[PDB]
Amino acid sequence: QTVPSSDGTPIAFERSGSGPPVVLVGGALSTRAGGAPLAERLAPHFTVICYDRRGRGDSGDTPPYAVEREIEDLAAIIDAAGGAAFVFGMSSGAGLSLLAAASGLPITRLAVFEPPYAVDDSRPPVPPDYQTRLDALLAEGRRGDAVTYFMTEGVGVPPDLVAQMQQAPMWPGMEAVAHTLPYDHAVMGDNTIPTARFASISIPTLVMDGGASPAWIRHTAQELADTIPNARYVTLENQTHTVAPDAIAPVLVEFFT
Ligand SMILES: [Cl-]
Repeated sequence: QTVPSSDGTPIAFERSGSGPPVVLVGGALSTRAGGAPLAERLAPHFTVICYDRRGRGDSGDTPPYAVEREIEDLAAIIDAAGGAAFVFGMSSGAGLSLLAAASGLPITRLAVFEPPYAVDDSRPPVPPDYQTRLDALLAEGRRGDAVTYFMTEGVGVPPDLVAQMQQAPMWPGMEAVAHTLPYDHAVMGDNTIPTARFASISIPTLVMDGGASPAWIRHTAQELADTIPNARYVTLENQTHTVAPDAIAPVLVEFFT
């Protein structure tokens, strides 16, 4: 189904399961499909809502883009969930979720995985021309190259892993929503943490990283779990690069219940 955001944009979503509501918020290049495997593991415990962020999947889009519009989208989805919910945010979706929490949305418990803020030099510098170059690639219709650029220069993934992603079934779906990469850049700002705002988040919070996280992601996670007063920091037990639903779900079930 869809629900209208404040600006009229139809936001597509699906519900499954039973129990208290959980909203899954996806990151860069995600659509609602991305959360489906996790949602299915959570469904025995929670009513889970997965949704397409604006400009993706079955959702519409209403220019001009503003981060506030995506906070309003999430507000509409939390309303679809009943008016308040637990939230799990992934990657840049964790940034959006933290901003939404700081803005006063009715998020009752918050879990975030690998929010891609930067707190130290162990993260490679993002090129100063990142926004300009990303826009240029998109304007030429080089969607694949835009994704490659985001992964290598935006979030510091080594070229070998990115080339492997290009061979995976995931890649065409990412290309299809590459025009939203500037939206995630806007959500994340310059990757610095808005400490004053996040320190004001009072709800129970869980910050997670994975066994293959780069050092800079660990440091960010540690700092967020210190800045947010009621936060814990968990490193997941994934045994390869890919974090599977069963590495995340039990931790979420424990934290949310
Ligand atoms: Cl391309």
